Amino acid sequence: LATTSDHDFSYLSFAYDATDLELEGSYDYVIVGGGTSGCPLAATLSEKYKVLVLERGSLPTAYPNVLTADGFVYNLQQEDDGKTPVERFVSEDGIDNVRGRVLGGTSIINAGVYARANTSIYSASGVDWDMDLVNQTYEWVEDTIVYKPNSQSWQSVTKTAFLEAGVHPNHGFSLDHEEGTRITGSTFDNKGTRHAADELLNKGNSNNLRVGVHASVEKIIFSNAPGLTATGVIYRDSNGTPHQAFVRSKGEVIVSAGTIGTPQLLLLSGVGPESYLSSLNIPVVLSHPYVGQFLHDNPRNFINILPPNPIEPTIVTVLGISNDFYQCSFSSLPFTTPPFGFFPSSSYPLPNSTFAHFASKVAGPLSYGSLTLKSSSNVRVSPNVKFNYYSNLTDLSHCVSGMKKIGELLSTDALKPYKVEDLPGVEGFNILGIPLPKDQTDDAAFETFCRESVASYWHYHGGCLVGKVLDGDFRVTGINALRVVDGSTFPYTPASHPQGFYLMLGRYVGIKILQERSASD
Ligand SMILES: *[C@@H]1O[C@H](CO)[C@@H](O[C@@H]2O[C@H](CO)[C@@H](O[C@@H]3O[C@H](CO)[C@@H](O)[C@H](O[C@@H]4O[C@H](CO)[C@@H](O)[C@H](O)[C@@H]4O)[C@@H]3O)[C@H](O)[C@H]2NC(C)=O)[C@H](O[C@@H]2O[C@@H](C)[C@@H](O)[C@@H](O)[C@@H]2O)[C@H]1NC(C)=O
Ligand SMILES: *[C@@H]1O[C@H](CO)[C@@H](O[C@@H]2O[C@H](CO)[C@@H](O[C@@H]3O[C@H](CO[C@H]4O[C@H](CO)[C@@H](O)[C@H](O)[C@@H]4O)[C@@H](O)[C@H](O)[C@@H]3O)[C@H](O)[C@H]2NC(C)=O)[C@H](O[C@@H]2O[C@@H](C)[C@@H](O)[C@@H](O)[C@@H]2O)[C@H]1NC(C)=O
Ligand SMILES: Cc1cc2nc3c(=O)[nH]c(=O)nc-3n(C[C@H](O)[C@H](O)[C@H](O)COP(=O)(O)OP(=O)(O)OC[C@H]3O[C@@H](n4cnc5c(N)ncnc54)[C@H](O)[C@@H]3O)c2cc1C
Ligand SMILES: *[C@@H]1O[C@H](CO)[C@@H](O[C@H]2O[C@H](CO)[C@@H](O)[C@H](O)[C@H]2NC(C)=O)[C@H](O)[C@H]1NC(C)=O
Ligand SMILES: *[C@@H]1O[C@H](CO)[C@@H](O)[C@H](O)[C@H]1NC(C)=O
Repeated sequence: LATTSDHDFSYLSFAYDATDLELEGSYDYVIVGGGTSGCPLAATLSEKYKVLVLERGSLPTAYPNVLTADGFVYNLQQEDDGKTPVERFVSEDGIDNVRGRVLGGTSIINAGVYARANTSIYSASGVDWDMDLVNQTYEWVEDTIVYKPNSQSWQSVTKTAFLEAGVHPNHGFSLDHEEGTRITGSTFDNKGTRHAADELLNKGNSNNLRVGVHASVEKIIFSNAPGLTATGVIYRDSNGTPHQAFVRSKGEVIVSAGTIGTPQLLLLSGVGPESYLSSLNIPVVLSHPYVGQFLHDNPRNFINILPPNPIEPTIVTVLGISNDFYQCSFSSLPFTTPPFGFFPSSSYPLPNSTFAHFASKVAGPLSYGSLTLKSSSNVRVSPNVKFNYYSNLTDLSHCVSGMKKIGELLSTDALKPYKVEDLPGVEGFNILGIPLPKDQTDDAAFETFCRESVASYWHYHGGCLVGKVLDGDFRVTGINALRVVDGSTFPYTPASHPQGFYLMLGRYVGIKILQERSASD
């Protein structure tokens, strides 16, 4: 764990605007996307080799409010002008969502909750994990940007409700994803300063690592067939000028553009379903049927209460973990401008007083959709994505159980003081939005609630799965010098909150690559 301090921007010494980067550069490794996995991956590789990270967004300093906990909602409320750190999008299901567009990636705009992955998920992942390395990597990340949170009144109230509602056992303070209630770590420190993946760049070698911002990577360049090999990438700067970055012998291009960005770049580069690419006149480098397939987004269902007596804003630290759903509560100040993605659509009531958001995330999820291009040539145009929420009925069954548990929390002595009326059961609260069914035994009513009030938990993943597009070493099959390392690689969420796993993944693969190079020397 780290100790409270200012956000470390020492890496700014080797950060350049794409306009200032050479038109044609040569490096050992080129990483597309300076995000959650991308930054630690880049820093790790820079320990011995020349690395170039290309990020489409700005430096965090360009948007000060991404640096504090008090700015979380603010960033989501800001209008998307194409340059802001929060890029807005709407799934084909009709659910509002957002993704990061800034150095540090989505770790720069998230809710800060930090958890280590469920220790039982490594065996069925399709990857043979070096667990000693995994834990060493978690420690490396934690010692830099993870903190033990201060106590917060509302989070403590939530903890009492979870324990009263049977979410057992109590783990006290713990970073591990385990069934029960606990206070976990946060990437926000004790003064409210946000720490993120960009700071992991400081762990790299300042003489071997170079970061390019405002760099839009449009295509991966490949050698002639057979024996296809990625040779570099083409990126464009703010002046519309295209640049090229190539990789040297034994070097590699690694895509860490995220669940949305990675499949998009692969498709635009000619790596994807043959008939799909040909239908758009995109030359096929290699037919890869599953690029953009198996996109998963865990549904978020919730209940907003408006306490008669004001509660204070808090950062999420208390988690109530069940095997099929994960829960927590967020307390916030009122607002007239809605934070995009918080509520599923723009037609939702606004809170004019403080409120508490009780959220429930379905595990998995089992349901999935796909990603397709909206533009066959412009990487700056968001891809179309559909998640097919609740297409798998087991996900729905878990939502029902999860919302019934929320019903239990609302019926605890712990939450009684926050009701406006003495009403029994889950009744008596001033609710903002769709209320829970009164009858806690009416499954059909809960299914309707689940379907009509669903929102995104923003933990979407998949699209370039290990075993479908990648091999156990994260290499894109059929192509040399090309890997994918970010949230697009697995079908199920690693924990209630995935950033910990994705941060770890970046350095983990980085070390595996260095170990491979060491053996090849
Ligand atoms: C919602 O998600 C659930 C959970 O994932 C789906 O249910 C699972 O569906 C799987 C099939 O896609 C089942 O796996 C099969 O199970 C049988 C029985 O054990 C097994 O024989 C199959 O194995 C085959 O043979 C080899 C093994 O000897 C194997 O190497 C082959 O590759 C081949 O698979 C295979 O493992 C799961 O058992 C099942 N889980 C549960 C708990 O039911 C569900 O899928 C639907 O419902 C299923 C019951 C089944 O009818 C399936 O066809 C349906 O699609 C998902 N629902 C939806 C709408 O997709
Ligand atoms: C990689 O890191 C993980 C954690 O992310 C290691 O797993 C942890 O290992 C520690 C040390 O063995 C465990 O701590 C002990 O836990 C027991 C039981 O705690 C549980 O039950 C009590 C109730 O009695 C609850 O209060 C707790 O909250 C918890 O639910 C406790 O009695 C001891 O005093 C220690 O605190 C820890 O539980 C465990 N966490 C998880 C999620 O597994 C992992 O270590 C390996 O696996 C564990 C289970 C042991 O077998 C170790 O010997 C292994 O090394 C580590 N892996 C590696 C390779 O180092
Ligand atoms: C609002 C919100 C709140 C969240 N809250 C939490 C939380 O509290 N705890 C938690 O654990 N998780 C949380 N998450 C999820 C977690 O933050 C993400 O799952 C994780 O950051 C994803 O990491 P990634 O590396 O895959 O992608 P990203 O961090 O998004 O990184 C991909 C990077 O690639 C860049 N990029 C994309 N395309 C291109 C291109 N063509 N050229 C150049 N650069 C490109 C992007 O700008 C971005 O910086 C939240 C997510 C959201 C959106
Ligand atoms: C941790 O990960 C495991 C493995 O993915 C999850 O699944 C286990 O628990 C389920 C619920 O009881 C069982 O039905 C599964 O058979 C079992 N899977 C295996 C192979 O062990 C587990 O639910 C996760 N735990 C939490 C708290 O999320
Ligand atoms: C504000 O709160 C009052 C409660 O007195 C409620 O009647 C009203 O609808 C709310 N207004 C908005 C815009 O949320």
